[PDB]
Amino acid sequence: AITDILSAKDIESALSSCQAADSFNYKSFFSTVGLSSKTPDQIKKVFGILDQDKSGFIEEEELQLFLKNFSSSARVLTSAETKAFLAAGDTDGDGKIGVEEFQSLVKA
Repeated sequence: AITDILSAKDIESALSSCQAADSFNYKSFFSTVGLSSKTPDQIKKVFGILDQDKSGFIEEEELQLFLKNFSSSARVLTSAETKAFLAAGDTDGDGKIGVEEFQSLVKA
């Protein structure tokens, strides 16, 4: 379950909230989904729900499904979402993201 950590009223309110240059204001950061505003421990628990089968790491292949953990309409990431996420998360890896490299991005 993800509700135990995130909020059903914050997740959907954060999806189409930071998709603009004026949409992500000081207020948008306060009403964020919560992940980016969570403690260094629960975040990793939120990344274990993205992986396909938690084989260890999440390559660009399974990264294109990042829009599946939040929304159920967005097919898969594109030439901007997966890049701005992978190149932003993958820090202690190589062509993929795990846990230590995940929370290091959410907290940002």
